[PDB]
Amino acid sequence: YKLVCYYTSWSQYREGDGSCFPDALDRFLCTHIIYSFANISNDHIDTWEWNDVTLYGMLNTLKNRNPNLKTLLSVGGWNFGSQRFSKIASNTQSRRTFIKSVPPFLRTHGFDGLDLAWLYPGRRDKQHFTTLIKEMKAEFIKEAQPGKKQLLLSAALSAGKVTIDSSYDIAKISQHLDFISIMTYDFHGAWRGTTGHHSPLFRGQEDASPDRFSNTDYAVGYMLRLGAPASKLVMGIPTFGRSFTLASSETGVGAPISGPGIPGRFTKEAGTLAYYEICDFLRGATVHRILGQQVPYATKGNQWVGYDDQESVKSKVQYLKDRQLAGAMVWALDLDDFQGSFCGQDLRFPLTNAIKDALAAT
Amino acid sequence: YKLVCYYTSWSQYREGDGSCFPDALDRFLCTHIIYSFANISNDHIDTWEWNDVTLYGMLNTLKNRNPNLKTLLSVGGWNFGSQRFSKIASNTQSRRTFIKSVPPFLRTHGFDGLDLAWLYPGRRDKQHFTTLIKEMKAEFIKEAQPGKKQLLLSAALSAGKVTIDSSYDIAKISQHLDFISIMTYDFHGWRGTTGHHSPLFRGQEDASPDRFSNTDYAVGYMLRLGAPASKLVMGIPTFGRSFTLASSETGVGAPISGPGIPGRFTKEAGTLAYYEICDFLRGATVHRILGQQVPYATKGNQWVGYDDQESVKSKVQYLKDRQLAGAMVWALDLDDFQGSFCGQDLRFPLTNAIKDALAAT
Ligand SMILES: *[C@@H]1O[C@H](CO)[C@@H](O[C@@H]2O[C@H](CO)[C@@H](O)[C@H](O)[C@H]2NC(C)=O)[C@H](O)[C@H]1NC(C)=O
Ligand SMILES: *[C@@H]1O[C@H](CO)[C@@H](O[C@@H]2O[C@H](CO)[C@@H](O)[C@H](O)[C@H]2NC(C)=O)[C@H](O)[C@H]1NC(C)=O
Ligand SMILES: Clc1ccc(C[C@H]2CCCN2C2CCN(c3ccccn3)CC2)cc1
Ligand SMILES: Clc1ccc(C[C@H]2CCCN2C2CCN(c3ccccn3)CC2)cc1
Ligand SMILES: [Cl-]
Repeated sequence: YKLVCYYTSWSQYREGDGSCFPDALDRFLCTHIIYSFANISNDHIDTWEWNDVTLYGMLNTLKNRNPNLKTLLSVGGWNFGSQRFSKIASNTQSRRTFIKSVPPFLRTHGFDGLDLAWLYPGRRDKQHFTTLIKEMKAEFIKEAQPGKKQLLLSAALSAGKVTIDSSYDIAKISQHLDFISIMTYDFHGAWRGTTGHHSPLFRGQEDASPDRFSNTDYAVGYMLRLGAPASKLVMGIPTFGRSFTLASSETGVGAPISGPGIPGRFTKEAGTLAYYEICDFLRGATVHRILGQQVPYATKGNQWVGYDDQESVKSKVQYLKDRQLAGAMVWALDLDDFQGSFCGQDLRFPLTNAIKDALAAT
Repeated sequence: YKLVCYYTSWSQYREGDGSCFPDALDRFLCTHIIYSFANISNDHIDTWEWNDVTLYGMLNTLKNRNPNLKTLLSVGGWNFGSQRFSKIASNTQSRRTFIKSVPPFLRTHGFDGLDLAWLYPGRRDKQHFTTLIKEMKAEFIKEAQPGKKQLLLSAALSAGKVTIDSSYDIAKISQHLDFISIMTYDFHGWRGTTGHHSPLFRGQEDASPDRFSNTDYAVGYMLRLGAPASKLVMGIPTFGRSFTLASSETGVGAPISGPGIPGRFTKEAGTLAYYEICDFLRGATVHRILGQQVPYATKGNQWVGYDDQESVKSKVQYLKDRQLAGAMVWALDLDDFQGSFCGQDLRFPLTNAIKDALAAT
């Protein structure tokens, strides 16, 4: 089973124990670690952070004691110009030079492959996307033609029905990508102005949601339906939760909200919490397991957060193995309790270790 | 059969032949004409346009030479803060004041009843809605007790399953409403694609985003939920919803970049009055959607779904099969009231089609 785990470069900047560097990662924990994100410097694959070239090294020396560990470089992101991905994907010369430039970069900095993180291609850029991947795979074979171990190519694809419809030719692109990663989180299935879980496994209660689309189960099934082979499907499990400030006093799913949750001390972004911040939050909080969705939320005062714990990630890995998917994708390593200092037991990476155990178990 | 027809006061302001006043309304066309909309101010029902009293009189004059015609005043609309209506309905004092104020107002200005057009009650408002409808119906009963012709009470209810589930207690409120007008248009059925806003049936199954975005599902659902057929009036639009096409695909589900170009008179992107559509049909190609029994028109990069005489004949046939109370029309001023744009100088071609289709056997 594949275990694809993202590391974010900007996570190096968090205060105190929140600071995460590629040397703090377990080299046996994941099968695939994806550095995010690499930039586009006018049609060339460039670096993003000043010390990227350094952290690249910091990550890839983890391959010294583990050979089967494979690393990829994610180009794109969401704070990256989407139009600055389109205008570079629609001109033939631009695509040519970028594709030619990717393999020398990946070899210079010791990456095993490339991960496409375009969030998100429009309708006007759907077809181009396809051909992009088609050519991006092609050159790779050429680069590996002189008896070299060929580079990997992956794409992180949206899990919302509208976006998959408007941007992906899943059937065609599934033959050229080594694996696809379904971002089965950040769902917005809650009633307007009400609490809801951003990563439910199933729909759960029928009349407590507008659509049966905003959940992991439907997204995985739809992906399979549109031609993606399960052998190349990696299901995303979040090591973060989405939070709200309760407006009235109710605290169940569908309770009114006055806005996003209070920011975490380290991640500092309203409406989100890292799992270790959640473990802090759990002190004095009440945990409820949403019956139909197989995932927990925690409430405490006027705060409400939907997240994943060891139990729920075990359930998600079970759903994965049933569907005979390729494995699990984790966003992201630096959001798990990587230091082990928040969720007790002095144990590092509790969520990702639960995922790996559940994958290896029988 | 009831024929409920809405007149909108703001149509008085449209340019040229689009200007529509109540004296342009055929006094024999409909069985009920509802004036839209009335305001709520200081928890009293009140006028909205500066000349509402005059226009009330122009409308209620049509009863002199036609005693059988009834008129109602519609309170609400979509430019009325549902926040406000919620405050009035939940606050007991505001609610009682509004209720007490309605009958003297309707009597003073010559109306036969009230139409409730709260668009829309929230989840938290559903029960409030019921209470309102109940107590209002009681007040009328009290005001009419000494041998008076009781005021009517009606409501315009969404045809959207989600809205119906969160907002209305159909079985309770249909006990007190004299009729329910179900707004079977403006249907939201896949993003970025053309689609008919008032299809009769679901049509081709794999071309439908869902099962509930059509007239037939809404009618059957509100029947299922306890609304009697004898109290159900089915909405038929004299307008079309328009899109601007992104490609050479012109069928149902073709990609779009946004709402259609505004009409010359109605000046609202994504909508077109029926007489505007008649102007648009000149040089256009019309396709009847097989499964959905409604037409759409296309020309250049423009695509509009709407109703014509054939489709409203079919919709009337449906509602008669279902033994409903009749048809509701939004709106009189969007039909070709001048008779100039469509047909052969026939006034109200769509509404007259509906009326004749109701009259047949
Ligand atoms: C990522 O690459 C883009 C494209 O080269 C960079 O965007 C440029 O930013 C500079 C400074 O803000 C501007 O003067 C240029 O006009 C931008 N160029 C384009 C094409 O948009 C961006 O600086 C790079 N980001 C990082 C972190 O390296
Ligand atoms: C409908 O009635 C409401 C409620 O009184 C009116 O809202 C007020 O409008 C005045 C005039 O500008 C404002 O100064 C007040 O602040 C508004 N009050 C509230 C509570 O919103 C509204 O103007 C009336 N509309 C019409 C067309 O008569
Ligand atoms: Cl505490 C915290 C935790 C998480 C976030 C960011 C989340 C929430 C908003 C969007 N964001 C997701 C992350 C994964 N997304 C992916 C995944 C894989 C590949 C590419 N993009 C893109 C959107 C901020 C603060
Ligand atoms: Cl040319 C033109 C034609 C029609 C419109 C308005 C349509 C379209 C958007 C919403 N709107 C409907 C009409 C009927 N609606 C009703 C019906 C009955 C009772 C109460 N409200 C409320 C929503 C604008 C311009
Ligand atoms: Cl149902």
